[PDB]
Amino acid sequence: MTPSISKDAPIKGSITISKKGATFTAYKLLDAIKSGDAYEYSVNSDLKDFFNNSNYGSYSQESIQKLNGEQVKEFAINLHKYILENKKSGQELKDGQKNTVDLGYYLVTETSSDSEGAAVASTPIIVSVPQVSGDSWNYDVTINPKDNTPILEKNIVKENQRVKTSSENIGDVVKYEVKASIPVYQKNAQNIMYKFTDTMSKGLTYDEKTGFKVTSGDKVFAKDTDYTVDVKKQEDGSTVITINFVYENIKAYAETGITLNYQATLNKDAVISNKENLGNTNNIQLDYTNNPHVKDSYKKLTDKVTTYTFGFGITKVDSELNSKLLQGAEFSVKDAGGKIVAKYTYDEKGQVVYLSGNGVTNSKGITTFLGLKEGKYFITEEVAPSGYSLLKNPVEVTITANKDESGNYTGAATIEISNGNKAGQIINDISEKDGNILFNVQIENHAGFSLPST
Repeated sequence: MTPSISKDAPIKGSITISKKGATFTAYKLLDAIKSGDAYEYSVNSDLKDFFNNSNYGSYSQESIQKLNGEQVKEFAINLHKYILENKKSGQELKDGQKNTVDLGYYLVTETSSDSEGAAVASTPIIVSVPQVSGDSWNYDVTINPKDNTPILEKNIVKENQRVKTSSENIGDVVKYEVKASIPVYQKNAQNIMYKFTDTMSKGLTYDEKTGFKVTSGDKVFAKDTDYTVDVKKQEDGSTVITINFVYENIKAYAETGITLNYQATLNKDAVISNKENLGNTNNIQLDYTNNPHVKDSYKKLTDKVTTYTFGFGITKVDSELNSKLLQGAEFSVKDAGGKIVAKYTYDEKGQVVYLSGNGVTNSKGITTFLGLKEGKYFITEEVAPSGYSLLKNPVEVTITANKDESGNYTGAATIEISNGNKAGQIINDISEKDGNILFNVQIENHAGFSLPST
């Protein structure tokens, strides 16, 4: 039993819909016409053909009045299929506005290719104007889009925590975890894109053996059936990894989303510095379908983490003459705990090569120890340069990593002698031609001297 129609009722109504950047289209299926104390319906000519059509659910006019919750959604789809299938035009509804429409029965769909934010396209809506509210009619109706908004994050997994930034020794692993939503669409939707693009900077080597573990809550997904993995080495050194999904296989797992577990190893080509820098990055991008019925309608979510490392050179000099540079002196570097680290050094050319033993001082008295995270390290003179005594104690250094208000590494760092060995002293940073920047520990050696005989 419909409510009574006021003598002051307007001839036109309105549809207000709120979704920024989006455009909706209203298709009038029935005109509402007043007779006595009720609204009667007569079909729109243009959409007359939808009625009693085989490949559209073959709906009659007398079938709309009685329809189930789902039978309405089905009806909506069919009607949408017809509109698209026969390239039917409609009225465009602008956002955040009162849209004046004729009284009747509408299908409303999101028809714009793009929209603000991350949300995918709204599902097709069936609305009438006016619509019943208690003992009256509401001629100014509102519709809130039927859509979802996906999220994406990338995190480094360090010590059972999730951080946007970290520090490691070259040769060690950086574990990555990606959390992402699985967007949902209507059922009559095809050619859905769900595709990750991960970019690792040259300092990171993707661990191809471990690979990707693709997971939705408890479900483990299968490579080459649910997704492909595509790894391409770039000319600049970076690695682009594309994980393209068969959306149909993850469709039913939207509740728990997608988790990606994978790792890289920080390599000898890493960014080594003590200034604020971009570091050794991992970028993840997710490209997904926005509106499944408008060609080339896609959106994009991005996130990124970075890993930093540091290093120091040793300038070996004479005790009395700091000007004199000592060659052939050999040094070992141990961390706190006594284990040997910094198994990478600079070439006589400027290339980063493996360091299989002690660091031997240049003809300019220099050796470099690369790929060290912040902490306390012990520099020990293993072999003295020809004609010199041996340092009786290690030169202890402590590297301190700069952090930001949020507690994230910035890539900047400082270093100091932390055991008070006066044989050592922090001098000017070494700037490599490849862009790297090293700390510089100058260490003095005492030359032997013979005493006069009669």
